[PDB]
Amino acid sequence: EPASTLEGPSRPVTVPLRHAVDLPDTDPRVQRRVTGWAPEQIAVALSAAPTSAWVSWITGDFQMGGAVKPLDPGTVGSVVRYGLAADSLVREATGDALVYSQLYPFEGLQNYTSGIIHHVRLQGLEPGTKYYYQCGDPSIPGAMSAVHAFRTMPAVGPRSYPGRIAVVGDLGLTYNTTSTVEHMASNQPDLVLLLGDVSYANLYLTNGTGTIAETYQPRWDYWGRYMEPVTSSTPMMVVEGNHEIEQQIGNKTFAAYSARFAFPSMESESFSPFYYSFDAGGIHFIMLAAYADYSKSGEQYRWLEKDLAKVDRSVTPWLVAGWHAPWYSTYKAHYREAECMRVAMEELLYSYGLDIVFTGHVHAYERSNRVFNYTLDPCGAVHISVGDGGNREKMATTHADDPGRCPEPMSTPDAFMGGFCAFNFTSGPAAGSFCWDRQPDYSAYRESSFGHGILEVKNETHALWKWHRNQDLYQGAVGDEIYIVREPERCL
Ligand SMILES: *[C@@H]1O[C@H](CO)[C@@H](O[C@@H]2O[C@H](CO)[C@@H](O[C@@H]3O[C@H](CO)[C@@H](O)[C@H](O)[C@@H]3O)[C@H](O)[C@H]2NC(C)=O)[C@H](O)[C@H]1NC(C)=O
Ligand SMILES: *[C@@H]1O[C@H](CO)[C@@H](O)[C@H](O)[C@H]1NC(C)=O
Ligand SMILES: *[C@@H]1O[C@H](CO)[C@@H](O)[C@H](O)[C@H]1NC(C)=O
Ligand SMILES: *[C@@H]1O[C@H](CO)[C@@H](O)[C@H](O)[C@H]1NC(C)=O
Ligand SMILES: *[C@@H]1O[C@H](CO)[C@@H](O)[C@H](O)[C@H]1NC(C)=O
Ligand SMILES: *[C@@H]1O[C@H](CO)[C@@H](O)[C@H](O)[C@H]1NC(C)=O
Ligand SMILES: *[C@@H]1O[C@H](CO)[C@@H](O)[C@H](O)[C@H]1NC(C)=O
Ligand SMILES: [Fe+3]
Repeated sequence: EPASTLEGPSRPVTVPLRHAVDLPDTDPRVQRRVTGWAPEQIAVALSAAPTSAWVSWITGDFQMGGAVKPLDPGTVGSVVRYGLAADSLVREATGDALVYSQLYPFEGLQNYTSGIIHHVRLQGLEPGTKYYYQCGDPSIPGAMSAVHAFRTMPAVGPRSYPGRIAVVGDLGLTYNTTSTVEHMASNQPDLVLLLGDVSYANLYLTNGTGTIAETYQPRWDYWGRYMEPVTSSTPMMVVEGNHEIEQQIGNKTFAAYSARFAFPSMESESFSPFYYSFDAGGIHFIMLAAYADYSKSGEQYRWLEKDLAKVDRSVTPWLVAGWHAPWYSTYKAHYREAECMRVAMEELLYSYGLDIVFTGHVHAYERSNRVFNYTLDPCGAVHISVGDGGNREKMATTHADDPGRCPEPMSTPDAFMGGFCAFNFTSGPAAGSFCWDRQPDYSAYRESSFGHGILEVKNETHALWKWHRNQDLYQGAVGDEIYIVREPERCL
């Protein structure tokens, strides 16, 4: 039987230390495998409730370089035919289409515009049920997809859970990414959470050379094409990271992220692609924005207060959050970088009994002991960071507590969001300092390996967490495993 959080924190563990190569545009998996207006990059996303889901896809090739001419999204329809059997696609839904462009008004830089992106919401679905579907435009010969299938989340209730939820972040599109995704797919998750930093298109110049701020947007299309075997069969929920900012003409940001994925923004009443909520069985998930105003006077905070007040913990016992930047990572990389977000939101989330937090951003794996306001606390959330999806940026290997590695405080805050909130500790072992001189006691486990996690919620009190390292391929391999046990009578 696996160990558990029920008997308190564990003594910290650091796994001793042991670039990825981006997939080339010659890889058949990233090339166009369809012609004309046939769908590609097909992806399923959850709605706010299990009884609805989104199907999205792109029709038409992108344009890169020269005098790009954005496509008219009204010229290709957005239709999904679906049903309970592969030969019985008797239900129909329609949606809307859009394009986005990536434009730079500087000599020598190249412009991009997308294929036509489609988003269709299916309503009136049975929970826990396999649906077969085709997408495309039935009025254009050859413009319908093959038949695909996905399974809706189980019905919302305290003993009803998806079997496995995969959690990844900072995938990029390297050969190590393919290892992460293959490991994940072999675990047959019912749901994928992607905690920001998707394609790493901004590691390229517009002319395709791999390193104002620039991107090579075709990496998004390569990513979407590579991921389609997963996303067309498995719902995937994405939240933005800093690599999605992709600032362009007129200060426009997040164009690719906001256009490409479906989010339950309207259904969960966030009306933002950057944060939203949804239920999957008895789990209420909140995806938060580390890169949209998170201050107590802002819209995201107001939405979050409203969202939390509606959660009934007898219906959804589990309250789980995801966002890009960790609050309790002990690596030097991005150490205390999101402190202002923690200071803004942590007390609100603690007051509502947040159970688990998943993040990315730090290119390594870390699991915290239960913690609130830098204090080990039996009612604090477990913070797990899985930004180790395999992108081409350097792995995080140095720890802030390593001798001589404590960063200068003023160098740590996120420059995009601004502010400084990371003051020296005033109590505990590290009182008077910015960092510890050994692994902090709120850090249970940290390892500089690529991998993915699987969450298996069992009932209203127990969830089994497993993290799998990419370099282990044998059956049943697991790097870190623990039962996360909640105590609602104690903490709520
Ligand atoms: C919610 O799910 C958890 C996890 O499945 C339940 O706890 C688990 O309950 C089973 C059955 O009582 C325990 O199995 C027993 O484990 C011992 C070894 O520890 C073994 O010798 C027995 O033959 C038997 O297999 C299991 O240990 C226990 N696991 C943990 C971490 O507590 C829990 O009871 C469920 N709660 C509700 C309200 O349903
Ligand atoms: C890219 O688009 C911007 C805005 O329309 C324009 O200023 C620029 O000239 C374009 N660059 C090229 C090579 O077409
Ligand atoms: C990334 O993949 C390469 C090639 O398979 C492998 O040699 C390397 O060890 C992987 N890197 C990590 C940190 O696992
Ligand atoms: C892309 O632009 C950079 C910076 O000017 C340049 O160094 C590089 O050689 C260019 N790559 C190509 C394929 O033109
Ligand atoms: C772009 O951002 C700067 C501030 O960073 C601002 O001065 C400027 O007015 C903005 N331009 C537009 C079109 O919003
Ligand atoms: C967190 O700890 C600091 C210093 O002890 C304290 O000033 C602050 O009020 C605490 N924040 C809470 C309880 O939300
Ligand atoms: C905070 O701690 C660092 C060492 O981590 C130290 O250099 C610095 O002087 C401290 N700042 C204050 C105001 O105490
Ligand atoms: Fe990041």
